[PDB]
Amino acid sequence: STGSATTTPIDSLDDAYITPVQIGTPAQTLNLDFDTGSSDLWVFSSETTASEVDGQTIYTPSKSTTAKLLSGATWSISYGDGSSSSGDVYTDTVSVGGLTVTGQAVESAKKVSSSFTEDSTIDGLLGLAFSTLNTVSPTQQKTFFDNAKASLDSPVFTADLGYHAPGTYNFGFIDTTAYTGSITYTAVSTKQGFWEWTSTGYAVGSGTFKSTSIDGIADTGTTLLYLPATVVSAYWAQVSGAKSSSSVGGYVFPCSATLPSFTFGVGSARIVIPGDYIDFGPISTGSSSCFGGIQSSAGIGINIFGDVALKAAFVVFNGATTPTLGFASK
Repeated sequence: STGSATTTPIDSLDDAYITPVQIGTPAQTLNLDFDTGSSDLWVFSSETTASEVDGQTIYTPSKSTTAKLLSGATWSISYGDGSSSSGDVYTDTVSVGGLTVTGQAVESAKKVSSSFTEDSTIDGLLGLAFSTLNTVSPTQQKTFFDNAKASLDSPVFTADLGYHAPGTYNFGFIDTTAYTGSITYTAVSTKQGFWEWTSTGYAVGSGTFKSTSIDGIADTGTTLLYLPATVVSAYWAQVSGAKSSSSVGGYVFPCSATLPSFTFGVGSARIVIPGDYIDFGPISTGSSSCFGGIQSSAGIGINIFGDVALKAAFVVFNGATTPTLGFASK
């Protein structure tokens, strides 16, 4: 089997992407944030504190003939940005782009933090990291991908995120029309539960390539590119007037600037992020100070190849017995 679904930016900055997901019988379609940096499929639901719902579409298990309470199971998660959610668990039928899993753990939110409430476009998350990070207790549950894997033509999914445009998540096949040149594959460590890999270096604009190992995770659920302070300083030094602002919470630059591209290494291959991808616009409405899309990972504890980086590439998440990551230009 295979699946194929379109993923759409939630706003004009590509802050996140939503993908329609069918849950239950008859189908209830929710727009979920596919997140390769976590491993819980959770939804706004009929159980969510009413004051914490503001425009989201909710899953109502009582209206699904295939929903079953997973008796005793609870979940609670906190994300890198400080947001959180928690609740109880149902199993139900879940389909993504024509690909169906029966008995998928659907984690029903009783509580969500402000950040989730305030984002009316995101109805929940669909985690695609390794199932070892799943927070369901006392019986840990599998991701959608893990459940689907054995039925897939190939044990892979691909992320093809658009810049200010829709893209595609495919399951079970590699669309050879979706990228240019060849795909370069690189080793993955699953030791922390993430799609963790090592970039071979970077360049800033038309500058010479710096060979240096940068360990990081491929994370579709993170907006920006977070790299070591040395790298990020070298990038922003090439932008007149750019500075790290503690008041704003990272690097800002004059909105009148033209940003240089940023290149990262995948083995001997190179992925180029156009400068425009690194512009996240005024810090506040009407400001001439703009927020940068490359930020320091210092104090996160890990480097994160988020959407800014991933949307410049066609990315293969290979879940074979020995997982790997593939990157192609497009």
